[PDB]
Amino acid sequence: ETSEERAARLAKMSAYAAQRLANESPEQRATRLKRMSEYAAKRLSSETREQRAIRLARMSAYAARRLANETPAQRQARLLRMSAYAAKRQA
DNA sequence: TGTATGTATGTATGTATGCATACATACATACATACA
Repeated sequence: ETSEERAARLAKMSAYAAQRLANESPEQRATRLKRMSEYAAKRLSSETREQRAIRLARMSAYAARRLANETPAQRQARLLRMSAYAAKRQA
């Protein structure tokens, strides 16, 4: 299959997925997300030490970039949230 | 006290395999811990 053919098959696949999600009830949505959670729990509890260390390292790097791309309003709101949460814990 | 840094949990998105099923990835949300 060519690079072009693959892209057209996958565009269609993505469109059917989009339709199916847009047709879900809120109950179907929440059942889907519960299964996603379980699948992820199950992957994590059998993770090796090394796989864990790689996952955290990537997570700490996704976080760095995300922070670095934040607008000034987003930064500011993030600091407010942390500052209010710290204040609550102190008091 | 407040912000930088780390991570437990959750999910939007894409797709390999049998349009739906059933994962799998990338990345966010939300708090927690380290540190100035």
